Amino acid sequence: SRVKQVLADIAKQVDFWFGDANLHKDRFLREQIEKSRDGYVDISLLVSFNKMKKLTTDGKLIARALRSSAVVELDLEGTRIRRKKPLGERPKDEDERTVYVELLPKNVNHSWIERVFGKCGNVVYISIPHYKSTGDPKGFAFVEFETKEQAAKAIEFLNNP
RNA sequence: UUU
Repeated sequence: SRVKQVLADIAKQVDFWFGDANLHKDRFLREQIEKSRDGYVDISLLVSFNKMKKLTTDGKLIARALRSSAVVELDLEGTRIRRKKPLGERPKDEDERTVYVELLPKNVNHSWIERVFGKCGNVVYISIPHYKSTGDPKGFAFVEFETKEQAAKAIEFLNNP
């Protein structure tokens, strides 16, 4: 079903925005959870994000998508989401798992990098840096992989065609 | 702002 997939895609993005890797990088969301201290950010906040906007504007639907989720739980009324497992120390191994890659224009987005790099391991985080002042792509990307073993399977593709 |  088309709904089946929309529901699967809300859950894959929210299981990301709260997922270890993204939480360690982006500060804004990390500011929201700490600046409440009870955990729990409103699903209101999530509807305001550009990647959520593309899927749904209804929050009750988001609550449905997160019933089955390893991370992120809801509490009494399907209005707020907390991590469900606490976030601690930022992993020092990060650098050994991340991979520098020089890309072809124009910015080629997350959808092209996930495609080519999924072939050698579960892609945890992608970073396409843009210059402050002018939102211009710096020509590169940073692809984090879970397992330093998957990381090498990509620097192997650095030598292959 | 994959806030």
